[PDB]
Parts: sequence; structure tokens; C-alpha cells
Amino acid sequence: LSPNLIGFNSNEGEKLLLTSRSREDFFPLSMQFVTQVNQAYCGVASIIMVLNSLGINAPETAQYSPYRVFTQDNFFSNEKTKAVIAPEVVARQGMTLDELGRLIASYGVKVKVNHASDTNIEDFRKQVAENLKQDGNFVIVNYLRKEIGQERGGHISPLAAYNEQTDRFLIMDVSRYKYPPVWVKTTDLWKAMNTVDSVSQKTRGFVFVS
Ligand SMILES: [Ca+2]
Repeated sequence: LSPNLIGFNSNEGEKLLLTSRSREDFFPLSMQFVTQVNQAYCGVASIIMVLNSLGINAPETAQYSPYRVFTQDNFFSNEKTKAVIAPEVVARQGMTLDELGRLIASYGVKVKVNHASDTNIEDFRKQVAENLKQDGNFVIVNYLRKEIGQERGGHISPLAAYNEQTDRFLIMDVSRYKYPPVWVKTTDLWKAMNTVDSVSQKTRGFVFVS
């Protein structure tokens, strides 16, 4: 972990959660926290945590039947979801911010896609900190890891909390074998999102889900 990041796996990072006043999302997300199948699946891992947490229409498949639950393995059972982008494609190249939006929307939830180029840090910080206080509203961020001092390319993960005192957001990093959840300064996360994803030729950003 680069010195700009506070790992959740530390006394400081636990305390940032205990002193946070915008942390409602942490509880349900922690209950659904999963490991990405692989890097290309970071967005799928992220969507299913949020979709399980929203309690929507879950897939009904053999794996867990009679139980209905979102899983990375069953996420593409939804015919509309497959139509957005082939499962095979996502398994190799991941998904863009717009695709993340469309994939979530395909399960009938309300989604607002926010490219960094269409907003600014003040509005991001403010709107997300609000969201993190509300139940039934989740945020997933899409960012370039290396801009926050992490190893490398574009990533997707849900946000769990905002710490007012330190102006840091908690990223529930689905790459759990690689990194812990991390408390990132809003300015680092902004710079990381304000990057052009070469696959979309568009800026990264964040999605609201309810
Ligand atoms: Ca929320």
C-alpha cells in the first residue's frame, strides 16, 4: 500500500469507519463482499454486491436453488444482460463505465452514470457522501489504480463509506487476494476517475444505483 492510502486492514482504517458519519452502505456491502473471479470480472463482482444488497429480482439457478442470489457465475443468466455485452467479452476485457451502467440497468434497477468529464470533484464528493448516508442507494466507482498509487489499470469497486475528518472514501476492493479495502483521499480518487479509458475513449467515473 502506497503511503497516500489507509488500509482498512489497520487500526487507523477501522477507526476511519468508526468515526465516519457516511457509512450506511458499509454494512450491507460487507455482508455481500466477494472476490472477483479475475480482474476482468471486477465490475461483475461489484454489481452483484450492490444487487444482492438492493434485494431486487435475484437469478434462480441450479448452484443455489431453491435460493435466489446474485453471483458472478449467474449474473449473465438474465437474457437482457447478455444482450448488453457478451459474457465472453466481459470475461476477457472487463467492462467500461457505460457498460457497467447498462449491465446494472438490465436487472431493472435505476442507474445514473457519471463520467468525471461531466462533473467535478466538489459535486462528486458531495453527492457521494450524501448517497453513502442513504439506504437503498449505492455507488460503484471506476478508476485507474496507478493514479491512487496502486498496481495498474482500470478497476471497478463499490464505495462503502466516507470519512469527513480525512476526506477519504472507503473502496470495497473486489480484488481481495491483491489488496485490502482502502481509504483513499477524494483528490486521489478524483484524479483516478478523471482518466480516459482507452477501451471506451471516455473518461472513467462513478455510477449511482437504486
Ligand atoms: Ca447509500
